[PDB]
Amino acid sequence: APKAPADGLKMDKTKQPVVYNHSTHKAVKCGDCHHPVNGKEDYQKCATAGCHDNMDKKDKSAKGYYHAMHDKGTKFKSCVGCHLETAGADAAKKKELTGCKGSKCHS
Ligand code: HEM
Ligand code: HEM
Ligand code: HEM
Ligand code: HEM
Repeated sequence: APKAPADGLKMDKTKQPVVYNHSTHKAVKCGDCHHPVNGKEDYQKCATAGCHDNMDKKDKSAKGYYHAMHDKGTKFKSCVGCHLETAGADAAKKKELTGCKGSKCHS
């Protein structure tokens, strides 16, 4: 089976890079993120060609990289989508986990 990589992974396809730590996400199944494609959980980098390789941040297709990290109502919960549920009504946690600046994702 695939193993989780080290913490401190930098996602840097964009000018707003974000650090991702697997160890704070163990309660999420691997395949909620590394989701099935053609019936098999896909562990490739998310922006692999043919995957979320569209770097236009307004795109909402299955190729839109920004969309896959930020939007709600997606087939798999996005970073922000899941964090909004986690924070609930707690405004401090909303800032920490979902804020567009000054959050744990974006400075
Ligand atoms: C569950 C224990 C789990 C595994 C296994 C796993 C593996 C994994 C690998 C091998 C990579 C590196 C991919 C590469 O070749 O560079 C990787 C990277 C990311 N992961 Fe992961 N991962 C597991 C769990 C989770 C969970 C639960 C999430 C979502 C909350 C998640 C997300 C990511 C992200 C984002 C990356 C970086 C990918 C990129 O920038 O393209 N993983 N993981
Ligand atoms: C990398 C860890 C990674 C993330 C993160 C990710 C997210 C993601 C979301 C949030 C969706 C739903 C979007 C919606 O509008 O419903 C989604 C959908 C698909 N993805 Fe993805 N995805 C990651 C990785 C990969 C990889 C490595 C590929 C290409 C092999 C890929 C492709 C797709 C496709 C196709 C979809 C649509 C799937 C379907 O509708 O069943 N993703 N992804
Ligand atoms: C998507 C790639 C994604 C990112 C980026 C992300 C980041 C992130 C940070 C920076 C934290 C704070 C802890 C740390 O520094 O590692 C954090 C915490 C939680 N997350 Fe997350 N997260 C991403 C994706 C997801 C997804 C898809 C879910 C749920 C399905 C999820 C959940 C959580 C939870 C729960 C935490 C802990 C909350 C707390 O208050 O610290 N994340 N994430
Ligand atoms: C708040 C809703 C919010 C906004 C707005 C926002 C913006 C943003 C931009 C402009 C980028 C770069 C897009 C581009 O292609 O130029 C970007 C990138 C990432 N973000 Fe973000 N972001 C907002 C909030 C959050 C939060 C709270 C997280 C983490 C849960 C998060 C995550 C990400 C990720 C991952 C990326 C991609 C990093 C990379 O590969 O460079 N965003 N965001």
